[PDB]
Amino acid sequence: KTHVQLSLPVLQVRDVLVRGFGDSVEEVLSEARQHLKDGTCGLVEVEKGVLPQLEQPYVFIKRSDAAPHGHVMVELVAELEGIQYGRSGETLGVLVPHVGEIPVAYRKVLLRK
Repeated sequence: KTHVQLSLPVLQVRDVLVRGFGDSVEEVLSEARQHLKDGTCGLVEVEKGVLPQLEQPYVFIKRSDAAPHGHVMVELVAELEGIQYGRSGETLGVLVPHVGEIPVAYRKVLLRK
């Protein structure tokens, strides 16, 4: 399937134990996709002061269209030193590994895979 329905746990930035996916744009996109498939991916909602508390490269989920079954259609865009790899819509948040942090909410997305 080109798309997969996922329910992503929304984590508070100060709770996150593993603050990124790796060391290159290509590695973080790879790892983010693997964690999304394995159900071990969390989402941090971006506000003032969140991104400096996380590790670059960043992986964003961005709205790819205007929402089947409640699920917003999203795709992945990486960012390293102010350059983005991918082009998409509004940021829904930044992806991080989930290692058992308690979420504040869930975000239903349809991920272009």
